[PDB]
Amino acid sequence: ANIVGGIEYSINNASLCSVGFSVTRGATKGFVTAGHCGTVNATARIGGAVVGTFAARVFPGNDRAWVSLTSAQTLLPRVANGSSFVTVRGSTEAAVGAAVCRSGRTTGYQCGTITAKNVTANYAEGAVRGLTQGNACAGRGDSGGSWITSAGQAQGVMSGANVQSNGNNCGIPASQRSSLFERLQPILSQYGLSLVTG
Repeated sequence: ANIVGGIEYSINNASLCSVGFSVTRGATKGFVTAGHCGTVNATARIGGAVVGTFAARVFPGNDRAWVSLTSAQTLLPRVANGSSFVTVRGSTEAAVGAAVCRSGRTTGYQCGTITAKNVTANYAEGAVRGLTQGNACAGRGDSGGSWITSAGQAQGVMSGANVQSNGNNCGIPASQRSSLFERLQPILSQYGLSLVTG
């Protein structure tokens, strides 16, 4: 499969999440995603085919994971935007007030701004600390998905949002949304990964 940020993959033939970003670790191909999407050694599938397994993860506390892919997968430096693509140019972290967009298989590609950093999310499993908050909207299934500026700088992977009864927070005003992502830089150094860019 071609590995593009934003697309759907399943975990052990049950939950769905979205791909965050193509990474390599030495000769191994992988993609970063949210930790809550799977446990170590869970099988990831894209389009019904097994593409790899969860190599490592941290959830709760942090929310981060990377999936090691088999050699047949084609890593691409891109995040999905409808039928088009945003090229990943690097991972400079943007500051609060910067405009940012996110891609996922449930609400697609949504944009907003960074509103706060170092937020704690209190999920059922326990708290997750140090998340960045944006007001781009998102829904269940978008977790793991890419957050990226329009200029191509990879920001992090989707963690969680104050979803409403419809499964997303797209129907409430931006002022009221809280969509959180795990910063990419600590994920990359923790597991010694390099971002594929173009």
